[PDB]
Amino acid sequence: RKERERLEEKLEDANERIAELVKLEERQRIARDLHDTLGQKLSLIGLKSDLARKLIYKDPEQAARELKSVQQTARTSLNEVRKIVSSMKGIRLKDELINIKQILEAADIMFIYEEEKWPENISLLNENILSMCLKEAVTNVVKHSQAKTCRVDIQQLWKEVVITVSDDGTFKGEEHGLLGMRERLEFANGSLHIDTENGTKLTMAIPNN
Amino acid sequence: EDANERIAELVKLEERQRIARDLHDTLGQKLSLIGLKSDLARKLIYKDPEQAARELKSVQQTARTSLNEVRKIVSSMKGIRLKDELINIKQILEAAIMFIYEEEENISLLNENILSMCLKEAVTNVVKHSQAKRVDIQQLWKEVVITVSDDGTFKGEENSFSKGHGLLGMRERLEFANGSLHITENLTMAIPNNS
Ligand SMILES: Nc1ncnc2c1ncn2[C@@H]1O[C@H](COP(=O)(O)OP(=O)(O)CP(=O)(O)O)[C@@H](O)[C@H]1O
Ligand SMILES: Nc1ncnc2c1ncn2[C@@H]1O[C@H](COP(=O)(O)OP(=O)(O)CP(=O)(O)O)[C@@H](O)[C@H]1O
Ligand SMILES: [Mg+2]
Ligand SMILES: [Mg+2]
Repeated sequence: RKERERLEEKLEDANERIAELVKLEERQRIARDLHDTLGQKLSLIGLKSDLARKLIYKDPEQAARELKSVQQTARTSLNEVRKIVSSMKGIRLKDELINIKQILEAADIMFIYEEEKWPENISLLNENILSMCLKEAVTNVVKHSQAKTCRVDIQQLWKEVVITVSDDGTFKGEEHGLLGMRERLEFANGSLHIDTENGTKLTMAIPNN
Repeated sequence: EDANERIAELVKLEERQRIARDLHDTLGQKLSLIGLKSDLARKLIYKDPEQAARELKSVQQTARTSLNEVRKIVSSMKGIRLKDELINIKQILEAAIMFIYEEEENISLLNENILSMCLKEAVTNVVKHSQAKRVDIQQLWKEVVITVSDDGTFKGEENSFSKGHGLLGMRERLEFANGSLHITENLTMAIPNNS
């Protein structure tokens, strides 16, 4: 009634705690990978730059040689990092749009999309969740529907980004990606609804603004 | 089970995106700076050596600090030293012997390092002497117990050697840590968890 509160909050608290443990586990895993790559390179840079400083007067040529070495190892280390950052990032929704056009065309399914109410600003996290859901919704159309047409709408409506994926095929079986998407969306305080009357239509919403 | 699995995967992902931004900014920037300054510094070796030296002291500082955090996160991590020794002994046994191990978390860095040293020596002895063709690491009550068994033949004489040898070395080091070493029919080493 009003204890429903005390409870929802103990729930909030435990979720947060579980949260920081998983979070930390990941942070450490990454810290080990970084030490394992960049570690020796950074130490080397330090050493050589120190040695080089020592040789400025004594052996200018040897110092320049050393600084060339420093330059190379800093360059390549910077690469390791660019790669990692890119890898750790996600898929932009505009890029996923292009992937699904290619996939639907390759499957001989008509793709209907017109940009309307494109989100003004969405968090990179929520954008990446939506990209993942959009990919799966279309994988399902291709694998199961036997559709000839697929309609995708991506709109900012009220305080949500709403994606609808509809097809004119037939829904297969009775009550995996559907639970996967719903769980991912619900974790983001979003929702997933499915209508299987005239083919299959997925409505996925996630908060924004 | 997945219910909790896949949610935790979502938290990791988020975390992963966050670290990604942080890296980009801090470390990516520090490496670019290092490159720049080291290049400028090279340019000044002859024309302005004093400047070149200052630049180089700076590069030194930014390289040293560059992984501080990472270094810290890994510095306070328990399980690693022994987890790395596990990898070394797999390599050594393969280069020599079938290795049988199945994962079975909390100790002290000191006691972990003592165990790594003993594990290395136990396996060096297997490789050098046994002519063998199994390692257990378990947290039992308030001890960490490591067993290293082999299917070769024991080569030791009536006496259990002395100074300059690993068996006495391991026993002495373990016993000083309030641990134990027992041993040849067909090594059990224990150390207290926190002390
Ligand atoms: N667009 C669509 N059209 C027709 N049937 C669909 C559909 N999307 C899903 N289905 C039906 O719902 C079922 C469950 O879908 P879901 O995505 O969860 O698993 P799946 O069969 O695609 C394997 P996975 O998702 O692990 O790749 C499918 O097996 C299919 O019968
Ligand atoms: N796993 C094993 N299998 C067979 N014999 C072993 C063995 N471990 C030890 N031994 C025997 O016990 C003896 C004493 O071992 P110990 O480790 O103390 O010295 P060592 O011969 O390895 C030189 P050091 O230990 O200084 O490197 C060995 O010389 C060998 O005969
Ligand atoms: Mg599916
Ligand atoms: Mg020995």
